[PDB]
Amino acid sequence: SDGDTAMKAFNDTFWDPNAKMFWKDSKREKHQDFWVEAELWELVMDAYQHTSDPALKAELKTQIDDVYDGTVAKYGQDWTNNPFNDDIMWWAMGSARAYQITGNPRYLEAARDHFDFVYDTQWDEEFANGGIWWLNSDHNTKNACINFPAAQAALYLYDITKDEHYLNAATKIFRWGKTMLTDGNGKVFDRIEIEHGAVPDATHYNQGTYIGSAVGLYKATGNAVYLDDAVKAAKFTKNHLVDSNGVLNYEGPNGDLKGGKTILMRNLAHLQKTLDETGQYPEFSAEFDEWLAFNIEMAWSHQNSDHIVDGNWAGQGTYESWSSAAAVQALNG
Ligand SMILES: CS[C@H]1O[C@H](CS[C@H]2O[C@H](CO)[C@@H](O)[C@H](O)[C@@H]2O)[C@@H](O)[C@H](O)[C@@H]1O
Repeated sequence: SDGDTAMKAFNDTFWDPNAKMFWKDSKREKHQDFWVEAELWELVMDAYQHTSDPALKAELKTQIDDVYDGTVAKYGQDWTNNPFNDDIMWWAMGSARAYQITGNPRYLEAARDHFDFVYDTQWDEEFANGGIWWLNSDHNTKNACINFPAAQAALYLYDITKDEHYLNAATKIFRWGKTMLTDGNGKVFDRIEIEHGAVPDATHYNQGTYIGSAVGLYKATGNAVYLDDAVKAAKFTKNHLVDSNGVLNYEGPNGDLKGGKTILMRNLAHLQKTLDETGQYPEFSAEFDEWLAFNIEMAWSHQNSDHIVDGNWAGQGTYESWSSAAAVQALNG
């Protein structure tokens, strides 16, 4: 029931049925940013997968289509005019997932066409020995927020198509990212800037997409090193991106980072499932599961009377859809 209650409340508060987009906040004066809307799209999909209520499930399935339609009405179907490669990839990944749920051809075409644009034209071997550029306008930085999502998108496309091209892409992207965008022990760096080098600033959403791509690669390849990779990044997160009580911390005021627990929780659930199922890392798995449950209970204990939880999970007017999404995500894992 809790995942259902959380998603229903989130939609009540933030879904605009007229524009078929989420509102950016409860003042209902601006719709959500393009990239973030893909992440809310995935939240709808996660609720769809999680729920056991057939009425709600059908409504959510329709909503999957409506989110795409509202975005296409405002932004078009061809996102390759957007200078942000990450923006394109977040939508390509969401589209791959929407295809898996609905079977609608438009989503497979969207996923494959946009993934190909970014991977085939924005990968470069010269600077930093590999990696995808953040932007398709200026080529000054290669970032975790494009590279790990690209590996994830490739893994979904591999699953759908069985075309080894996509598994090879995921493997290549992830190898580069582990080598150049992490410390080797689970701390994921934000980016590498040309003429500077690595910027070793870790954040929830980049831990998350690293963990999700590692878990996906473990499953696709049968190579246990990838599971180990995921575990080390989860451990880092649990010990180093938390407050003194172990609650995942608040990354405001940056608007993009504020809601990043949403992406983190989505991907921590993949690891949780794989550890639970396989029985690997049983000691860590038990600790991890207890810590996840603790975080979820603390976050929800801060819900307001409308069952909305602000993204500072350590505390208490206007609520924002990105920051409020993480608590909903956490109950739909
Ligand atoms: C719009 S994507 C763009 O910005 C985000 C956040 S910039 C923010 O966080 C970083 C990580 O802690 C710091 O390095 C930076 O100084 C700011 O405080 C970033 O994650 C993306 O890689 C990209 O730069």
